Amino acid sequence: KGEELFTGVVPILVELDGDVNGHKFSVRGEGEGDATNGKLTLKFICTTGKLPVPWPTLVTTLVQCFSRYPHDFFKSAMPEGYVQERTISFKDDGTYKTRAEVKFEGDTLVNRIELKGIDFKEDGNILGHKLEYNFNSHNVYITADKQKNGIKANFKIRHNVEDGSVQLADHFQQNTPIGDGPVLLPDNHYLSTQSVLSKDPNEKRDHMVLLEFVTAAGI
Ligand SMILES: [Cl-]
Ligand SMILES: [Cl-]
Ligand SMILES: [Cl-]
Ligand code: NA
Repeated sequence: KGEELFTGVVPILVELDGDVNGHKFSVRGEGEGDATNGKLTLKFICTTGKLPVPWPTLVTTLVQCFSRYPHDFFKSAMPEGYVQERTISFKDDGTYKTRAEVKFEGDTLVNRIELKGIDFKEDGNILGHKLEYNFNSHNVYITADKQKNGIKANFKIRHNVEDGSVQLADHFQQNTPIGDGPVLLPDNHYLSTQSVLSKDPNEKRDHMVLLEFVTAAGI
């Protein structure tokens, strides 16, 4: 039933409230997703001024229901949706804790996020804005989390640093349905995401334009 909500192009709205080392900020994003081709197109702005962290560190936080149709937990949870929570551990640096609700509100798929970052170095790669404006593709293994009627995933993200090094970000993820309704649990499978970051030449606010392709593969 939920998968039928994704037969065409679906409008997306994203809202994030963040606090990293006491630096508070908010983000709004808008665009669309197409599960037929696994394509996401979104623009995000910081609505509070300068973004105090690099845009690439927010990519994974800022809708896996759009993975290209190859049983899908993320789609079957809709329209009631799912909670997505992560801890992201930046090597030699701080950690993010995120909680989000992803659900339909009318025709729009809405991702509403709270993010708290702690224990960051003010001069490190994150708060010091030392990361390149790109995002390395990753193949993520999605597994059933039977004890919570949802899924889990653990994976590394490597952010390119402006000195040629990499900043590792260990991701720990758990998703659980919001509704009491039935949901499909997937076979363990991989999602390949490949991302292109760009700028809107007419946007004066701190912002990110994002194009992503998400494809699924079995075992
Ligand atoms: Cl604004
Ligand atoms: Cl800043
Ligand atoms: Cl950035
Ligand atoms: Na700032």
